[PDB]
Amino acid sequence: LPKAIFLMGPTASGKTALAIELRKILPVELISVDSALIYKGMDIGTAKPNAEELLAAPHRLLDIRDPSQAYSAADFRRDALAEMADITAAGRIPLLVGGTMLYFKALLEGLSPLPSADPEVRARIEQQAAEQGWESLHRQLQEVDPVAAARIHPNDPQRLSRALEVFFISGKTLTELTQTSGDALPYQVHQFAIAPASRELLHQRIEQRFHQMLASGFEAEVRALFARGDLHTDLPSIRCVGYRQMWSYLEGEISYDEMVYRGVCATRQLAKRQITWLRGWEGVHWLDSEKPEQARDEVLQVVGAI
RNA sequence: GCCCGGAUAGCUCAGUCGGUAGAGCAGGGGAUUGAAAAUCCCCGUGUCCUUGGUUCGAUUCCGAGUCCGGGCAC
Ligand SMILES: CC(C)=CCSP(=O)(O)OP(=O)(O)O
Ligand SMILES: [Mg+2]
Ligand SMILES: [Mg+2]
Ligand SMILES: [Mg+2]
Ligand SMILES: [Mg+2]
Ligand SMILES: [Mg+2]
Ligand SMILES: [Mg+2]
Ligand SMILES: [Mg+2]
Ligand SMILES: [Mg+2]
Repeated sequence: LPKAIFLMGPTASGKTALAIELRKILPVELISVDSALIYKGMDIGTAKPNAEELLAAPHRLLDIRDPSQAYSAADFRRDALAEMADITAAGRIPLLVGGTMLYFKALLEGLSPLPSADPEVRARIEQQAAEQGWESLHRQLQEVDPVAAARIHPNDPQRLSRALEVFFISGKTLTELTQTSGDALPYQVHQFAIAPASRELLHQRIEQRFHQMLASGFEAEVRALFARGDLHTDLPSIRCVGYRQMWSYLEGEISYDEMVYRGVCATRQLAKRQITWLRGWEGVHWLDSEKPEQARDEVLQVVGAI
């Protein structure tokens, strides 16, 4: 029953700022919960904390992967669980910060044990999609696993592929394996979420931030990655907001102004979904991004003196 | 100044053989089990620029005006 804290929220909501200020009055250790902040070489477009901030409040799970190697909610849970052990062992409290809700979820509720990605069976699945389309595959999932087929739309290639893969590797069906639940988070968690008071203020912060990045050398950053010649748009790292658009720009597929428009929109759409996650998330205490930055107090009281 | 194209949803544009119109994108909402900053599902009434003409009826054809891209001329 050790204690732990979750500081969630959408992009540009001031989560990072709040976390280090918290480090000041609480015996907490910061753990990053961000699918993009894991990449080495992706610092400005991901809004990664700078070296000074990191000096004040160290973050675990940052720069732990090369943009060419995919991560997963499963890998995060493992790494996260291990980092928490180490932290609580030191008599301090784990403060998980980020905007990647699926990771928070996988960590909190666990994950049904399932086979990991198998590049070979995926390549085959992709192959059959090009020849017969994803419909042929969805009709096949329909035969072996109807429960999953009803949930997964025939237009959802990632989930469709995933449901077939599990079956092709184990022979066991996805709905059958998911009947076994994953290990819940053996911690007492206090979940907070911070966001601006209105959707429009969020949009302004998003657009403004995107320009601060361009002005901080974002383009050059993405070019360094473009120059490696080994990264492609089917990699989680390149599909990240901002990066994907900038990649289209370096490929000469779109103009600069077009890239800036799409990156901003892409970031707003991301925020929209993040808010969808938080809405209905159980046990969430809401805090305000805007000036009520002194929301640390609401944290101080909910978690109480430790 | 003259000629040729545009002018229709927040933006880019389709369309209406004359019977008041629809895609994409933007935006909104919802899903979410080893790619998740990903992948996918649902939501489209707008003085069809203005004004005359013809017409039962015009955003739609014709005339003129206005604004916007070009071209010719100085
Ligand atoms: C989505 C983009 C472009 C950057 C990541 S932003 P973030 O989640 O770090 O936002 P805050 O930490 O809340 O400022
Ligand atoms: Mg941050
Ligand atoms: Mg227009
Ligand atoms: Mg037209
Ligand atoms: Mg008709
Ligand atoms: Mg309509
Ligand atoms: Mg949209
Ligand atoms: Mg008329
Ligand atoms: Mg007319």
